[PDB]
Amino acid sequence: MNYFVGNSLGVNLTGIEKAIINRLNLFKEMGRPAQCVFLSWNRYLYRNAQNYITSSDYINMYDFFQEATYLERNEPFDWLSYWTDECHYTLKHVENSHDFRIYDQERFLMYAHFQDPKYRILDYVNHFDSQRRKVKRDFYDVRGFLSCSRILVDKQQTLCEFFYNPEGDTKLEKYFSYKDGKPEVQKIIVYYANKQYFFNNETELGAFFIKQLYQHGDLFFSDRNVYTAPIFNLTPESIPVVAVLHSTHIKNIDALDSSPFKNVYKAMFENLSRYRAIIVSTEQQKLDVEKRINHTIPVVNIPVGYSETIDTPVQTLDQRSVKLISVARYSPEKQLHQQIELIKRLVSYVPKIELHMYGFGSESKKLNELIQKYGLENHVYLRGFLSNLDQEYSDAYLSLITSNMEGFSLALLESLAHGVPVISYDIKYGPNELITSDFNGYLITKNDEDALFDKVKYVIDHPEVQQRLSKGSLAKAQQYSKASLIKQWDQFVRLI
Amino acid sequence: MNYFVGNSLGVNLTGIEKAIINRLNLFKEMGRPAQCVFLSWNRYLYRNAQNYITSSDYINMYDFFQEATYLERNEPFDWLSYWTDECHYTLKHVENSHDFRIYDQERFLMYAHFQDPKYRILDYVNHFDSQRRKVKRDFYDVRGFLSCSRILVDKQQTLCEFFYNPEGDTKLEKYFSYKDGKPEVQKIIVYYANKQYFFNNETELGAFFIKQLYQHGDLFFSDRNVYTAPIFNLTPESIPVVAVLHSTHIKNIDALDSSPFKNVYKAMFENLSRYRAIIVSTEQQKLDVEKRINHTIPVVNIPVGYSETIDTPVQTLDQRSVKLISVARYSPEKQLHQQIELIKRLVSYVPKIELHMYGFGSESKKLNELIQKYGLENHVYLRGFLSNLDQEYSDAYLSLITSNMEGFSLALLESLAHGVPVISYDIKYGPNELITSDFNGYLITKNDEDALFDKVKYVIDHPEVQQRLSKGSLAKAQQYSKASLIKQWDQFVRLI
Repeated sequence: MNYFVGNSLGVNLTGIEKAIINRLNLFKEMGRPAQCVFLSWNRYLYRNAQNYITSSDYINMYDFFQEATYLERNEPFDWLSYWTDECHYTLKHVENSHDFRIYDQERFLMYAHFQDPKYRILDYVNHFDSQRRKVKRDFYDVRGFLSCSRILVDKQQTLCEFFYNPEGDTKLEKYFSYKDGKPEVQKIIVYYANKQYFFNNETELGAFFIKQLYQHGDLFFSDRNVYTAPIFNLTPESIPVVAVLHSTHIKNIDALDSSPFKNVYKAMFENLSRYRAIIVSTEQQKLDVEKRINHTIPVVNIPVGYSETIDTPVQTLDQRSVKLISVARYSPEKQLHQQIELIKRLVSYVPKIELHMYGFGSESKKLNELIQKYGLENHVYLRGFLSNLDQEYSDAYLSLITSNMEGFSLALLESLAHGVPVISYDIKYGPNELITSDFNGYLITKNDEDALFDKVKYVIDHPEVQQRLSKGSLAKAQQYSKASLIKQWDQFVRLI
Repeated sequence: MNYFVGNSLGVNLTGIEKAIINRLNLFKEMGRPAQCVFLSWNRYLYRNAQNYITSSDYINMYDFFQEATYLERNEPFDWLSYWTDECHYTLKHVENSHDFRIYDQERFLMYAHFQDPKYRILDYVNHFDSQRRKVKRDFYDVRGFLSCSRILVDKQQTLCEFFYNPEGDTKLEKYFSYKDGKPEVQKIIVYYANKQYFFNNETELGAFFIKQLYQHGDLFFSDRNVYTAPIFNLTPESIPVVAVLHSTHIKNIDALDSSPFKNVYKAMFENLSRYRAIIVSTEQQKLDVEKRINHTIPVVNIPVGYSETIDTPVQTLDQRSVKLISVARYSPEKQLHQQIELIKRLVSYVPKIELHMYGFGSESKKLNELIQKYGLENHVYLRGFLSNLDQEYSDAYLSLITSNMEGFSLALLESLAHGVPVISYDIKYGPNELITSDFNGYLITKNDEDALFDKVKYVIDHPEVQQRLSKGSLAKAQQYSKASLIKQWDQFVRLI
């Protein structure tokens, strides 16, 4: 059995999360058993994984110990008719919210919070004593069951939390002591195998959990090396684990030799004999990493992404309008302001020009402030993250990348696959390998926005070039075919 | 069903505890159903009640909610062979103790404490985090099961405790906030009837518990009015409760009218309409209480004690030795130093004179310091509390009372029943009613130790008087026959 250990799945899948799900889906078609492992306690992981993987394709560490691994949404429960009718409570609704303040004849007992406005998903219930101190907090799983009660000291500080199975029995206790005004774990108690287990740390918990999963002939893959690497260090070398680096390995990629390893990858680099091999997306990173590693351990380039069959419309270009697209999380590294600037000084040459920015991150408000400021309300659109952008690549003229560090770009390959050529700063890793300037898009010089504006403008000018590049895009997309990577993965696993 | 609500049973039965058990044993022979109710959380109440009542004669409030009402000692468990063999722990024994320090390969996890030296009764286990902070304490019932985990904050302060049933499910949560450097309850959560219940206070818990017990035609009796009276105040008047006063009702018994009610009985006196009637031991206290109450509610004198069949030896007096006896808890009110003094200045007239002081309280060390100081090692004996003093009344010449306030004296009647006359300061209540000077012992003037010494000396001088008084002792013992009180109790219950 092959295990792809990450942290968890977001509401919006991240680059690492999409890469993991891709490995799983290839291993599915290949015929080899595989499973995603998730370490992070997250009571919405059921909802988050529904449109991508089955509850049997994943084990969550906390679910495992909560005997809630492969549990489904149970039947919905009317919490409000329970409280009113059954409990003879009264429910003062909080205004502009899915919240409530529960009372028993003028005794304030609890503050209820729901996710949804239909009041079907109970999020948390907060408990109060005689003097309206918030003593205890009850968190609920999206599948219904009470997952975790947390106990508060002083200023709503976390003293300890208790994780329950869906039947209500305690399976896990965590004891917090406040270091640097933030709750640090100091004791963990795990009820498992009709026995009591003690760990000082969530890492020690991580290690225990792996040793349970592990049978002889099973293989691990560490994908959030921040958390996964420290967990594997406390695991016997007898247990094979393969490092997977999801990005650039060093702080400044221009200083190949005189640069520290990223805080995230420092642990695995320190214990390089622990890992059977290490996997990057790009040939360059295999070469660069192996030199820095000095060939202590084998390195392989298997790309996080692949091209699949296209059974939606490709390159149906309305000759009157020009759709440019960014498909990138709204984070600072992606430098999406430069694209709003580019569209600023480009409307006068191409009016009825549109830029559709697919993603949701932290820079949402900062980005929105510019599209407003420059009057680009009717030309630039902050389209929320969405999977199945196949209908959204159909009328796309170009893809833009203006990030500075990317590693393999999943959104870059996805563009080429839909025959949409991409104009990207010439950075490491990914764009270099995936783009041949004047083959399937252009490599621009880093942060050289005038070069950027010139080529984007040139490409909007001669559609004969867009069509030529759009062809070669599909061509390049094929070298990363689902077959190319099923084999490439199968060969890698067999050698190990 | 008749319920006799107290707090709990000690290792050593108190006057209130013995009085309650007596009521129960009379109601047994009478044929009316009865049960002791105990409010106090005490995990040794099983052991404490074994030689006096059956687990079906008593309901403990916490046992009730812990689904541990009428549970027996389960089979003994080798905690040390569990920890060594099963858990692969190592057990560093603490010297001069039934304690242990549990370790997992040099990780200090828990401090184990047993009651017994056979290491069969596990008392408590204390839990430690990475930095040897005492985070959590596990208390065990004497019947085996984990009763209560307690969670500690700051300086081993109680933040909250969780009460479990023997199967391990949580039945009760208590949340503490520190007022005046001592843990005060502020929230209680009770899992009962497949529902959640909230109380601010242990009194509110007390009231709830009663309303569950109570069926139509059931009768209550409040015997620790400190705790029981406040509990009954929050109970519907529909529920009959009868006050039972176990002592003198006022702070100074000499100030019948210009004296405050005792802190212990203040609550019932404030809510006198709540109680259907009020029961004292002595006729005098019925008269005194009814005048102070102004006859708002009926008062009855039913004595806490009775005389039973004597099938052990009575008055087998070794003519060469003189055994005097105190049968009184070693507390200050009993003034037992005066008896050590009396024996001091009495050895020279009666050498080979013995005083046997049956009791255990707080004054043990203070009392022992005098028997030592005055060289009375071979004449005065601090015999630990013991029930079945029937073999111990056999060679008794006299009983001494030198207390100042007593109410009915159980040990006084018990003396008379064994034909042992008693010499007692002339106090309220009890001695006045039970002793007729020159009938069955003598009433001495309060704290008049020279009068005391004179009569005790006179009675040791003429054994013809001891025999005459010893007869009339048995005579008086009969007026308080088990039959006299079965009837007296039956008449009282029927009128109500």
